[PDB]
Order: sequence, then C-alpha cells, then structure tokens
Amino acid sequence: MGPVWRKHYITYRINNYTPDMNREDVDYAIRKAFQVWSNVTPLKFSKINTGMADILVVFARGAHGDDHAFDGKGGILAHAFGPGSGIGGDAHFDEDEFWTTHSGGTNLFLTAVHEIGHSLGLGHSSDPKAVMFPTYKYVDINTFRLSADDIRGIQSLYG
Ligand SMILES: NC(=O)[C@H](CCC(=O)O)NC(=O)[C@H](CCC(=O)O)NC(=O)CCc1cc(-c2ccc(-c3cccc(Cl)c3)cc2)no1
Ligand SMILES: [Ca+2]
Ligand SMILES: [Ca+2]
Ligand SMILES: [Ca+2]
Ligand SMILES: [Zn+2]
Ligand SMILES: [Zn+2]
Repeated sequence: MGPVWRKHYITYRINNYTPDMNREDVDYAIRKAFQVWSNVTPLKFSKINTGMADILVVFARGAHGDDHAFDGKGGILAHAFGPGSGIGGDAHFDEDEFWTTHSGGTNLFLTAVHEIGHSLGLGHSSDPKAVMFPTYKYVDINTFRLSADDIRGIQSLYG
C-alpha cells in the first residue's frame, strides 16, 4: 500500500481555469469527478478558494514548475501527485489539450476521474476496462461507471 490521505475530509481548489471551457463547466466536471470516488469510499471532498487545499487543480503548459513537464498537444494529457503535503495530491492538466464537456478534444471529466485516482493513491491498472488504465478513451458521462478493478483498488486504500 502506497501513500494515502490519513483523513476522510479532503479539500480541493481550482487554481485556474482553462479558456477552452466555460467556468461553470470546469467546476461541474471536477465536482462530478470527485463524486465518482466519494460514491464508493468514506471520503468527502469540498471545494475551497484559498487556504489549506489538499488537492490543487491546475491547468498549465510545457515546463510548469515540477519535474513532470508537458509535451504540447497530444501525448501526456495530465498528471498528478500521490497523497502528501504541498505538491502532494495536486492534479495538473496540460493546457495544450483542448478540454471539453463532451467527446471532442479531451473530456475533462474522465481525465479528472483518472487523475483524482492518482491524487488518492491509485497507480495504473493493466485492466482495459478501468478508468486507471494508462490510455484515455471517451465514453459519455451518463454511461460512465468505475470498473470493479477501480473499486477494488480504491476500497483497498480507504475501505
Ligand atoms: N491514446 C493516447 O495515448 C492518448 C492521446 C493520443 C494523442 O493525441 O497523442 N494519450 C494518453 O492516453 C496519455 C498517454 C501518456 C503516454 O504516452 O503514456 N494518458 C494520460 O495522460 C493519462 C491521463 C488520462 C487517462 C484517462 C482514461 C479515461 C477513460 C478511461 C476508460 C477506461 C475504460 C473504458 C472507457 Cl470508455 C474509458 C481510461 C483512462 N483519462 O486521463
Ligand atoms: Ca497538495
Ligand atoms: Ca500533452
Ligand atoms: Ca487548451
Ligand atoms: Zn505538473
Ligand atoms: Zn495516469
């Protein structure tokens, strides 16, 4: 078992907003992505605008201040740090992607589900059905379900 948050109340903050989407659509996608994980664990997530936010959500491009530089449009879509203080837990999204509420460009919701999985301590899954599989693929939000493997993984960390 890798690092996990040692509390069940976890805050997040949206540092900045991609211009690709309306602001309310970014809020909604991120909120719904957290809800995917709280639906199957004892964890609760609250959005705050300053202060001690555990998970900082950031949109940035190329070299952006950590050791995980982005690569322009395509390739790496986002990355996130596992539980820990400071940069720990933070989720970074490559602004060179075109973020969407839908199937065009890169769907922010699904990518956020994957990245939050990392922010909570999950590694990649070798199961192609799992949201933690390494490669992105689109599916409608209304049809999306965590896989049994994703649920096994997150419940092994938090119950
Ligand atoms: N196919 C690709 O490789 C794409 C885009 C290609 C491009 O335009 O160059 N890039 C990415 O995928 C990069 C790859 C980084 C690397 O090269 O290793 N991945 C990263 O950046 C990881 C981020 C990521 C992965 C996912 C994901 C979404 C849905 C499912 C899902 C599971 C089951 C059923 C269904 Cl329908 C969907 C699984 C994973 N969201 O954000
Ligand atoms: Ca943090
Ligand atoms: Ca990229
Ligand atoms: Ca963009
Ligand atoms: Zn980063
Ligand atoms: Zn990943």
